[PDB]
Amino acid sequence: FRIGELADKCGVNKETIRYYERLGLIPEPEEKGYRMQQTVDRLHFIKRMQELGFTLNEIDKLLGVVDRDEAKCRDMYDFTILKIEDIQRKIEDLKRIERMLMDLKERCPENKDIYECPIIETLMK
Amino acid sequence: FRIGELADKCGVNKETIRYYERLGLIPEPEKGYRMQQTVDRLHFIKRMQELGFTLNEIDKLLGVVDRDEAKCRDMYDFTILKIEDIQRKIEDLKRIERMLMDLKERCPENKDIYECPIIETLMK
Ligand SMILES: [Hg+2]
Ligand SMILES: [Hg+2]
Repeated sequence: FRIGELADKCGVNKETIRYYERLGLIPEPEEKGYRMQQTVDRLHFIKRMQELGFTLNEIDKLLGVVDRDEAKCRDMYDFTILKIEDIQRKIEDLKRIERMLMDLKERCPENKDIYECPIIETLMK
Repeated sequence: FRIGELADKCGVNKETIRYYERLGLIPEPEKGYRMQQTVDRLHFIKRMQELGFTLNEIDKLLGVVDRDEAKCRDMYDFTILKIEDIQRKIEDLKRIERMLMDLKERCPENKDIYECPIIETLMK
């Protein structure tokens, strides 16, 4: 149904890497070529998974599994849980950085109009 | 004094972009290629990036701190800004996490099936 300049209606710029990577299907040759609906859907799915924090690699694996299995709902459920747990790990890492920044900033004296900043000194060593 | 890929003892591969972008200094010797206060500054830049400052942020920051009398005050302020930036990111991540929790709540008790409500929801 669509031509790829169209179908970039999924909010993706004209993307050969996706089918180059097997994620997206190959288009079919119409009046010669060249057109891509279930691909529209697969591309929505992929775009949103990426907005949900799945890497392209993860999406590659996931799609292989769901495509080849009988219980697709179960697969997808499982991967979504693994994703929740991944996001939680990222969150914790950011919290660890926040805490570091906090300790750094708490190093500063009452009078901060000085050349010597314990933050800079600390990060310099 | 130090040299070259020895300055890559800061854990950064040989980096022209920094000096091109004016972040780092650089000298002529016998004719090295020398570069010590640069060692400190490059440590500083590296660790700021490990703490979530972007290159652009570091660019600005270094401009301000290099030109000001109260450097500590500046660095303190910028650090507060960074903490708050990190906090926004954390909250964005919590929104995504909850989105995923809701998605997974859509799936039926018996999941051995072709139809997945998660996939269907993300498709529309
Ligand atoms: Hg499901
Ligand atoms: Hg300070």
